[PDB]
Amino acid sequence: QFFTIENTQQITLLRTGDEFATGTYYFDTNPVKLTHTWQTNRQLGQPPL
Amino acid sequence: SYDNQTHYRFLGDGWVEITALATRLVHLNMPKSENYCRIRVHNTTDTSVKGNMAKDDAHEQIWTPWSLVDANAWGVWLQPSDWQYICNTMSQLNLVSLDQEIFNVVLKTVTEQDSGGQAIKIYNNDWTACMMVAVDSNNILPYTPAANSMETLGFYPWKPTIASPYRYYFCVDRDLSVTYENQEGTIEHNVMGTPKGMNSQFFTIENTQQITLLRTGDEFATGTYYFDTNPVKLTHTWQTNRQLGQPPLLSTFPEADTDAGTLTAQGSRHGATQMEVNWVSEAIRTRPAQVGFCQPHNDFEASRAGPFAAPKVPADVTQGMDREANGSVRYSYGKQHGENWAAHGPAPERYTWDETNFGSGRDTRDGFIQSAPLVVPPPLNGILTNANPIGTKNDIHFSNVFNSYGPLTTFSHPSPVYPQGQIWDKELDLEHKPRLHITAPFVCKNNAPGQMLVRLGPNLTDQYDPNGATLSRIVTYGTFFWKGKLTMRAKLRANTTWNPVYQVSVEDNGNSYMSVTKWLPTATGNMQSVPLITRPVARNTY
Repeated sequence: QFFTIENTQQITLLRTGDEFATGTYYFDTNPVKLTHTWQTNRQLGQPPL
Repeated sequence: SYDNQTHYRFLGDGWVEITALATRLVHLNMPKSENYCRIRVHNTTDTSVKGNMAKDDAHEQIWTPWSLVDANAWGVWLQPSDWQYICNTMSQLNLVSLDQEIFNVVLKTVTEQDSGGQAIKIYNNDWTACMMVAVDSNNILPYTPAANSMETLGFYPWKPTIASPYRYYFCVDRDLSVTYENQEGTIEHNVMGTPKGMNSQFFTIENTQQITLLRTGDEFATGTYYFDTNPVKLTHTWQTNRQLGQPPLLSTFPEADTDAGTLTAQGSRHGATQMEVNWVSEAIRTRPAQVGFCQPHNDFEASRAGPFAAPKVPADVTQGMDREANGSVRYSYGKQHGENWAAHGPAPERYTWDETNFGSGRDTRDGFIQSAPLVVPPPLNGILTNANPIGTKNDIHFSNVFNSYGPLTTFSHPSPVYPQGQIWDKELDLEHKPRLHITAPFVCKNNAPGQMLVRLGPNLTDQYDPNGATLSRIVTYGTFFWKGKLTMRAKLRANTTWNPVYQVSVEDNGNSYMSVTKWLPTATGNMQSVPLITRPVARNTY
C-alpha cells in the first residue's frame, strides 16, 4: 500500500498574505473519571460482623 | 394496613405483572457506639501459621451508629409455594419497580427497678422519643448487601426481625507472605498498615443524607424506584460443543431396541475441522462457538489489600463432581434465613448450590491437550493430561492454572436461589464494567436503589457534660413495621415438547430431598427453608 499526499487530499497553496482554517470537528467519545479507586476483592460490601 | 401476599396479574400475549407485598415487624436497640469507630481487625491467631493464609480476615472497617435495613433477598418477599408456581410456569423474569414504607413506630424505655425486693425490669413507652431515618438515594455511601453476610430481614412473616448495623470498609494496605504446611524459616512479614492520605474516605450519615425524625404517631414512605435491568431465563441448557447443529449422517439402522446404528468412514466422511487430519469426528468437528470454559482452580491473587479467592463463573459440576472447579457456591444461613429451628448450638446450616446450566461445566479428569500437528495416538510427551505435575508439584496440573476464556467463549447467566439468594446489586463505578455479577442476578444498569438506614434518637439524661469522658443516656429501644412493594415482569413458557418436562414437585413424608414435612411446622412450631430448584424446565441453546 503506497499512498500519495497528492492523490488523496485536496492540497491548498498559501502564499505570504494567505491563511487557512479548518472546519469544526465534533468529538464523539466517552468521559474519563478524574478520581482513583482503592477497594479490592477484600473491601466489597458487608464487612464481617 | 398490614399485608404480606403475592398477586399475579395476567395480561395479554402471556405476560404477567407479579406483585410482591411484604410487611414485617422490626426491632432496634440503642447503637452502643455513640460515635463512628474506625476499628481494625487482625487475626494473628491464624495468619501466623505456616499453612494458614486462606483464613486471612485482616482489614479495617468503620463502624457507624446506624443500622441498615436491606430486604435484598427473595426469601423475604415471595412465599415458598409461590416461587414454585413461578419456576414451573414462567420462562423468564425481570425487575420492574420498588416501593417501601414505614409506620407504627413504637419507642419504649426500660427502668430496672425493684432494688428492694430482687431485680425486676419495668417497661413503658415514650412519645417524645424519636427515631431517625434516611435514604442514600444518590448512593454516596458504600454499598453494603445484607445478604452478603445473611443479615437481611426475616424470611418468616409471623416472626419479627432486626436490622444489621451499618459498617463499611476503609483503606489500610495489608500484607502477607506465602507459606505451606510447615516449610522452613519465618512467615517473612505479616504487616498490617496505616491509613494513606490518598485513599482515606470517612463518610457520615449526617453529612450525606437528609435524616427524618419519626416519633410514635409518625410514618415514612419512599418514592417509587424503577428498575432498569435485563431479564433472566428460568430454564436450563444442556447442549455442549458435541450437540451443536447437524448431527453426523447415519448409514446403519438398528435392528432391535438394543443395538445402535453406525456412521460413515471417518476418513471418507464429509464435513470440516480445524485439524490437519484427513478424517472427521464429533470430537474434532468445528462448532459455532465455545460452550463454557476452563477456569483456574483455587486462584488466590493479591493486591495492596491482601490475598483473596478470585471469583469464578458458576457452571455445571459435571460427572467429575468438580465443585471448586466450576465455581459452585456454599452458603451458611441461620434460623431467620432458613435452617431448622430445632437445631442446637450456634452451628449454622450450610448448602452447596451446583448450577444447572449443563453443557457449560467441565470435568478436569478428561481434560487434556495434544501437541503440534495432531497425531492419532498421542505419544507420551506429545500430550499433557490432568496427571502431569507442573512446576515440580504433583497435585498441581494445567487445569488449576489454565484459562480457556476467549472470544468464542459464550455461557449462561447464573440462576438465583430462592431463600438466602440475593436479588439485585449496585454496579461498580468502573470505566469498564464486568460482563456480570455472581452476588446477584440483576444489576442496575444505571443508578441503584438507595440504601435505607435507621437509628434511634439519642435520648439524654439530666446529667450531661460534652467534655465529660463517657456519660449516661436513658435506656431505649424501638419497633416498627415495614411494608414493601415489588413489581416484576415475566412471560409464561410455552409447551412445545411432547414428553412431560421436569417439574419442581414435592413428595410424601420420606427421605426424599423434596419432603413436605421439611416446610411444615413441628409439634412446637419449628421449621426450615430449604433452597429450591430454579429453572426446572429444559430450554435449548441451538
